[PDB]
Amino acid sequence: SSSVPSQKTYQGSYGFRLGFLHSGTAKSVTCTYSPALNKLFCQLAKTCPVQLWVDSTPPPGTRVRAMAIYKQSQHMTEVVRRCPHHERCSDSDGLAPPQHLIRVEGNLRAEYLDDRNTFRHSVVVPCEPPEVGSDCTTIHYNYMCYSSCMGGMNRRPILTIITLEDSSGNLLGRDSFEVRVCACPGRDRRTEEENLRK
Ligand SMILES: Nc1n[nH]c(C(F)(F)F)c1Br
Ligand SMILES: [Zn+2]
Repeated sequence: SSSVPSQKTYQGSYGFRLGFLHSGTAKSVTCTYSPALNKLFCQLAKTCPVQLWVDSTPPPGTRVRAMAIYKQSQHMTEVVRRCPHHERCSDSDGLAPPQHLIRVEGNLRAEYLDDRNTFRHSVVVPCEPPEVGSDCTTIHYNYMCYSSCMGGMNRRPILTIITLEDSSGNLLGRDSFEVRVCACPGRDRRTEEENLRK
């Protein structure tokens, strides 16, 4: 029942693309990224660092938006939202609406949008230059339901679409990755990578 945002990779004029830390697959890992699967595996509500890389610095007022969509064709028109349990668990920080799957952690300038026409959720933050001893800016995301949550994602895979935007919201660049929110990301990444090898 909602229009489907593009997931097509688009570096644009600034050469925009994502990067991910190399956190490994130990049983204790809270978030780990598989380049072979283009897939982030993370625990519920834990910090997911996502790097922003550009070839040239975009203008002041540039922002970065995150939105989830279902990966599969039969589900892509459905808004990705938190499940009936988690939307009612009183865990909002006062900024993120309790229905939103994706939050930004530790940024008081995060804004949360309920799109008036598509009803899709997204979270957008201003782009700032890298910290003093760093080559890239990093955003910390949290995912607020498990992939398995009944009445929400319900075991359906999702993509996160990251869009670099100007101050009006016009597209400057786009990238994306699949997400699985699960209890043991390290084990699940190993299993899915071993499966891909077979
Ligand atoms: N000075 C900068 N380096 N990288 C960025 C990014 F966030 F837009 F990617 C800026 Br703004
Ligand atoms: Zn849930």
